[PDB]
Amino acid sequence: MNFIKDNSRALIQRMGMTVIKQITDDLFVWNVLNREEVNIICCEKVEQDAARGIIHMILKKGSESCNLFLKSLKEWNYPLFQDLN
Amino acid sequence: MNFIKDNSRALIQRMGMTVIKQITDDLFVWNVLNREEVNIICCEKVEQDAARGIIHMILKKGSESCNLFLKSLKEWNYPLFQDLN
Amino acid sequence: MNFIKDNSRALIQRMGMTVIKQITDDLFVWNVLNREEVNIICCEKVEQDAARGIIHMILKKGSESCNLFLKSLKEWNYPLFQDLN
Amino acid sequence: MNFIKDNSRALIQRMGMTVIKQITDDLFVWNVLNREEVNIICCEKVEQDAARGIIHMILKKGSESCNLFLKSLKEWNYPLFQDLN
Amino acid sequence: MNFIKDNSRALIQRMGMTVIKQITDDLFVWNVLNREEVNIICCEKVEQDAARGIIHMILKKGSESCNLFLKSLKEWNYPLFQDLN
Amino acid sequence: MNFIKDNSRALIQRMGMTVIKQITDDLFVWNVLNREEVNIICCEKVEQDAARGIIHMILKKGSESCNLFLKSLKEWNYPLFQDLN
Amino acid sequence: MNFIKDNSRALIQRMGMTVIKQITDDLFVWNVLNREEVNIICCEKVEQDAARGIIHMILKKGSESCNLFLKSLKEWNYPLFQDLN
Amino acid sequence: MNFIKDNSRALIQRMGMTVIKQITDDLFVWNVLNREEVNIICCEKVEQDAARGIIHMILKKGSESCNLFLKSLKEWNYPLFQDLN
Amino acid sequence: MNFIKDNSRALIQRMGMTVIKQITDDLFVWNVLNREEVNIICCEKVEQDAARGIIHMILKKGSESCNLFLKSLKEWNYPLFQDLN
Amino acid sequence: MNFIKDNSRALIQRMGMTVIKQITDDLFVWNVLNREEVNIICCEKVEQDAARGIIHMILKKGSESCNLFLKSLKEWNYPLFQDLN
Amino acid sequence: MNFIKDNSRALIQRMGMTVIKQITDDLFVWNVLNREEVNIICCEKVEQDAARGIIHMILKKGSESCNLFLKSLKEWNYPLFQDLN
Amino acid sequence: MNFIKDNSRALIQRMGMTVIKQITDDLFVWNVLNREEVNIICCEKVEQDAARGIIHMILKKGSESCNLFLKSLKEWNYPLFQDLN
Repeated sequence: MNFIKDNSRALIQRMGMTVIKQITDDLFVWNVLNREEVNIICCEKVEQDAARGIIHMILKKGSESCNLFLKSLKEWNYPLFQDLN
Repeated sequence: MNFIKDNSRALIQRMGMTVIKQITDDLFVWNVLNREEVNIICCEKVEQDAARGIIHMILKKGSESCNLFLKSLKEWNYPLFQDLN
Repeated sequence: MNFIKDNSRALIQRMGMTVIKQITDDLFVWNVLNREEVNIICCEKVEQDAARGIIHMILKKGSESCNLFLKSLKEWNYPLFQDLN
Repeated sequence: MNFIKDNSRALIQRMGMTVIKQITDDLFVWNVLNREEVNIICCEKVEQDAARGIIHMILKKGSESCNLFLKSLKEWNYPLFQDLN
Repeated sequence: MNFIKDNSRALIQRMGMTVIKQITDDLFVWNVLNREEVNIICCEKVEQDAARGIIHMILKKGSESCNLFLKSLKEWNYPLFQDLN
Repeated sequence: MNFIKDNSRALIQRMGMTVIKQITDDLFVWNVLNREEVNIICCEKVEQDAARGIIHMILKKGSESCNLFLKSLKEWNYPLFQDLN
Repeated sequence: MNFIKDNSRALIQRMGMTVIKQITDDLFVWNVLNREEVNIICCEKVEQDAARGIIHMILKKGSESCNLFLKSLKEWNYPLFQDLN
Repeated sequence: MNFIKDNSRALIQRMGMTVIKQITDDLFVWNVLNREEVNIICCEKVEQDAARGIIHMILKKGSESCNLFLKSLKEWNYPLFQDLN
Repeated sequence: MNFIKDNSRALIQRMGMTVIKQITDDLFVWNVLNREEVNIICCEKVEQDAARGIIHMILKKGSESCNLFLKSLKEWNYPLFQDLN
Repeated sequence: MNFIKDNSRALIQRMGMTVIKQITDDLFVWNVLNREEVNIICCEKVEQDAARGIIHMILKKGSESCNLFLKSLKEWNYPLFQDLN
Repeated sequence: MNFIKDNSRALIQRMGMTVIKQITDDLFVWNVLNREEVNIICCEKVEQDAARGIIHMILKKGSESCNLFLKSLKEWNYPLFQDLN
Repeated sequence: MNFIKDNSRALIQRMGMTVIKQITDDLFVWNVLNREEVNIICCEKVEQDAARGIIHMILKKGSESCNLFLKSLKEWNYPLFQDLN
């Protein structure tokens, strides 16, 4: 998805860890990620690094995994998604 | 197997180390690889190089070792395998 | 011991760090490991990597070091050992 | 660009990793670098080595890629760029 | 092809190994090179020597193999190809 | 032995250096080779050349030295030996 | 065979050593050459000299040995053989 | 010493780097090795290669240097030495 | 200094990282080390490796740099220095 | 310069890679070395070999290039230069 | 040209291979040398021998080919050319 | 000197390259060898060949050059020299 690439400069800045901890779960429910990638992402200290791991690990998993991330991104932390349009 | 050769341009890009660490184990269980090749593959830094070592070391071990790699590739990181068809 | 090899696919998944921190000590008491290997294993972040280091470092120390690991594995975290049979 | 060459003695000293992690992203957005060079640069330990890789990999990519690096260097870590003139 | 010959003074200087590792793959997919030439080229240390081996091994394989190299050179490391015109 | 000659086209292709490093040792234990031939074989870069040196240096040492090579070849890297029959 | 004679001006130029190392093997399997001629050809430095020795040593061994050389030349380094027609 | 030669098949497999890092020091104290050989051995990645360098560099330094290696081998990693008898 | 060499077997074991972090600073104040060596030593995980880097980097800087290290070693972590005599 | 020749026995021993990485840069700024010699020197593993390459490549570039090396050697790692007088 | 003859005692000593690898290329661009002479010169081990081949093969190719060699010698490795006047 | 001749059977076996790299330097300091012989000896792969070149090149340079070689042989790698008496 181009929408993630073009705004990934701002996505690694104003996202927040507290919403990452939820997006990773909603992704784990839909059988996109296994447990090891959650244990690797969720253990980092600075949330910007987790943003790097998630953004870089979703652009690798085709384009169908982008839509799920976008819905799970507009459910939690909606003001950012509405602000970015 | 032709399926690996024809898609090996994309397999060395969107694979990921975290799933390689499991594929190498599932291969080690079935007596395909010995320990030294695991110690050689698992010590590299960039995951693309590990993808090169695995892809280049499976095309050498006949064609029966391809099917096991394909099963262990469709168990972990299924969205890539489903996307590639 | 074959019992570790045949189930090492599941041992690197459902083990847990909190029991590794005890198994390493019970091994350190019986003069199997020295301190440097404990400092190397206990400093890793993801517990699966510690499981890899322990499982790969016990299959190297003969077969007598397997029984001690099995006893220290059935004392703490007994439901896993009972479930695996 | 001569400005980078003449001050590259000081650019590999007072730069810092935390700003490199942003410069690499702002470069990745503008289709200058691909992902593999980011995975190679961002994995090094000492920030001076990352400064060597970036400075040596930009002087090779013509002169138009120097101006973008200079803008992305004057946005983040402005006091260094203002101090160097 | 004359375009490679006339600019091969600059192609062995500002190319980089990280893009060679991809060009060799995209060439290996199209049945141009076999595995042994990849094992000979990819094992050299200084990237300039790999540039010598590739540039000297493509001018020998007719002119039809030049176009594929040029496309695979404008996909990865595009700023160099655009700068060289 | 005819079995080595008739399949030596495929033995110099799908063998691998990592198993050569063990076969040379298992040969060195049984007083077949001295150290200088190990220092000559183990220093080459491309594994195919080491395959040439070993295959060409065993057909010279009678036929009794073939059986040891075959056993040491079916212990490590068994899938190749089983595939070749 | 006239096809080798008429194009031997270009065969001693764009052939390459890396394919000679395979053609000599595929010839040695079919009991065409003995080992001493392989030890004579494979020890030369410039690949053009090996091309001279091989091309001059095949035109002497009748015409039936030309067809095998042509097949082994169209298996490895096919783009040259297809380009030369 | 024959004891090292006859069991060097197993010594290059189940030794481990973590004990090599200590054996090299205990050897460096007794003026057996100088610093350059320590810098050559300690920089390798796979521990099996370090085992090769140490085992091959001790069989060259007479037989008196074997006893020190055996004592320093039975102090650290004692279960291996006791298992090997 | 001979005192460091003769006890370097025990200095790389019972030293500790928490005192290394202070010795490196007290050395940096007296213009013995520059910043890059501090960034190289302080980034290692196991404290024994830092002990190796410091002990091996002081025996290279003459003998006058030994006395400062000994004073800075008897200020912090005094019981070890008093125990070693 | 005689001062380098007469002390080159000790300069290839107690120098260190960490200061070589800076001397090569300060030399690269003053248009003494080009990039290829830096890529050749900086890629070696053991620092003693880099000391050999630098010391042997400076005694070839006249005597005016010795003074610059001496200044850049007395700026970083001053205690060695002061100890050697 | 007399300038090469009178100083060829010093040109075969302080030149270096790393600059020869570039001078041969800059000569190959201007249609002075063909590929076979580059394959003959570039394959020698000691750089002094390459200096002998180049210096002896340029004094044979008239005097117009000397000026190009002098320019390509003053572009790379300038301190030698400036020192020799 | 007879001592070198009578033990040169064992000197070409248990010497090692790592000490040759120092003996050649200590010889170069005392104006015994020039640089070209160092470039000839130090470029060989198998250390036994370097032992052949050094041992055969010292028996030619009178007998006074033997004592220097013997001292430089008893400084580095002392256990061999003490074992050989």
